Amino acid sequence: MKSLQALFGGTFDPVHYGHLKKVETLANLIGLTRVTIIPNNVPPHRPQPEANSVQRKHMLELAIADKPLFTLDERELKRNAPSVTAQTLKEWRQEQGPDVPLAFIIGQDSLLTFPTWDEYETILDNAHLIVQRRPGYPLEMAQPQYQQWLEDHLTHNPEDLHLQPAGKIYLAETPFFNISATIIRERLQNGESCEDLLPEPVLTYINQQGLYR
Amino acid sequence: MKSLQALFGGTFDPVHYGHLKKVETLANLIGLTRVTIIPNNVPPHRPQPEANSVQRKHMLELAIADKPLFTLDERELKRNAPSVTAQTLKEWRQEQGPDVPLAFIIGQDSLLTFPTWDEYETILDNAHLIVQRRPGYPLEMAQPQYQQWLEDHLTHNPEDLHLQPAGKIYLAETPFFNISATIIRERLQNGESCEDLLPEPVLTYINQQGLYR
Amino acid sequence: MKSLQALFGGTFDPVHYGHLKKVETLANLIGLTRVTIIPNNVPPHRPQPEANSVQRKHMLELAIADKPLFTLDERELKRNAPSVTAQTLKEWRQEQGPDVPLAFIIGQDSLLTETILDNAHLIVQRRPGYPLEMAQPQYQQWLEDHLTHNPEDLHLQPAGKIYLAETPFFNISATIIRERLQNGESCEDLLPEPVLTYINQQGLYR
Repeated sequence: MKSLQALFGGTFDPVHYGHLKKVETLANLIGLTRVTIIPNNVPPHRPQPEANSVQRKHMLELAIADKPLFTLDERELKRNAPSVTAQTLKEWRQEQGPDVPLAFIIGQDSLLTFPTWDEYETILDNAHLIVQRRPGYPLEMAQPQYQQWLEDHLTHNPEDLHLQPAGKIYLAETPFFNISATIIRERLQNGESCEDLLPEPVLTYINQQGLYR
Repeated sequence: MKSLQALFGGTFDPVHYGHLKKVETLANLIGLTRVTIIPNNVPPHRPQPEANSVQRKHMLELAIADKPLFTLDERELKRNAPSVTAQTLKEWRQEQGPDVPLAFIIGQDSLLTFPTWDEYETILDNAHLIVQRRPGYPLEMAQPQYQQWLEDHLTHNPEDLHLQPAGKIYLAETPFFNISATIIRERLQNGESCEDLLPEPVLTYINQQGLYR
Repeated sequence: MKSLQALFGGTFDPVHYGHLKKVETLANLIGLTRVTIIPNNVPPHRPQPEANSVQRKHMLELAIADKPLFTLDERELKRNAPSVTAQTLKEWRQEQGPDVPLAFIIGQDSLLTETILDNAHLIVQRRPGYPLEMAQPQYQQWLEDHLTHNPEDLHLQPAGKIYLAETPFFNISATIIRERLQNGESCEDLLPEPVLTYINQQGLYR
């Protein structure tokens, strides 16, 4: 087949060392050669991002430019409709064919709340999902009937991600970084340092555009 | 809150790749952005170090100059008294404020003998302690009554070190290095190579000052 | 004692990021300062390598040339006989002294298929997601007899232990590569650029 390509969505307001280091650390224990970052647009019934749709692309571009691992996909920024996760993967499966392995990166706490999403049953039909294990927290699913769904498709063999097109779930041990897009905004609104949390190109973009102030 | 600041003490005679690489591997999996190296002065009842207070400070300064992670604290070298751990941590909690998170880095073999250390109860009051896990050994505490003390304050979530001022104990996965300050002093008195165990600035300083010969 | 010196053997046709990335990850977890790459010549009873003895040396030499962790040993390439693993270990023990720790790196399923522990430890590259199961229930007892969880045992003793090391997963093998070259798709994520360039010069795996 072809090489496994992982997808990684998020709001990215702003992208930060958490997003990048956690995934590139994943790529070294899973053999990820490609990682496509899909920045979403937040549905209107949720707080909308501070940095607009353009700036978030600029901040991502600058942050990814010297990392060949990552490659940026702006479907959801140019999409009129609001972003639905299982819908982007239907497109990816549609465009990339049925035999290329696809993987979607989500966090542990988004696996906990996972049968919530629109069309949860269709995600594992069109891609694997890799789960960023939140250390220290238990493995507990919300409703003990799709706790069975989890160990049915759970696997500890990373070959399954490369040798099959979809259907499995891998749990990956990632480092901890005490940084989020909420942590960042607060230290800037108060004016404490941020060069340890943010790529220098992006922190400079933030200060130029006057973001989070 | 403010950045978690973690303190790391020792004699450092000389500092070597054991100290640095073990802690900078810690920093990547715990989110440590700053680590303050506190070299101690050995109480008179123990063999005193070969290299004097100045050379040990120079050797550290040379080793740490290009690593922003580590900052050096010479309280104990300029102190008249003999170095007591729970006394330095009491200074740090006082000077730094009661709301900043503090951690103290120690090895596993030093936590087994921990209620041996003076004021073992004052440490968890003012700081967290991060324990360097000696691989291949069990977690057995000396007197199975404060084995309950270990499991009372143990935590497997590195958040607690960041989001709480003090009180927890985190066990960290470290690499093994077959290098120690005793090993080095012998390999120098015997005259076999050391550029794999020691930063080249520090090994050059030692060869210039003629230490361990 | 002296430094622990690990030996790492293989065909290396071609050498690739898997061989190297996997071991340099090991070295950091075990404290390996030196790793001697011992490419083998295959005994005639299994399929022969594509690149001859020279090209497989050059490719290795280009991979290892700016990695101080690895040094290269061409015993088995210059050897008249075919290579016998415990014969290389016996020579090393002889030249090196009885006091210097030695370890031999092998993959898990190559351990699935044996007298190493006179002269050296064996560090086994754990295929992730597969169990520790030995075939014949007498050297499943040999495994846990000499199993060790303390990397000290590899650095403080000259042999006798077996260390099972967690390694990363890389979707690359020499077999994967040969086809992706004969099929004509990229390999720069699987193969060092000096080595991949060497392969296109010599027209290897095409």
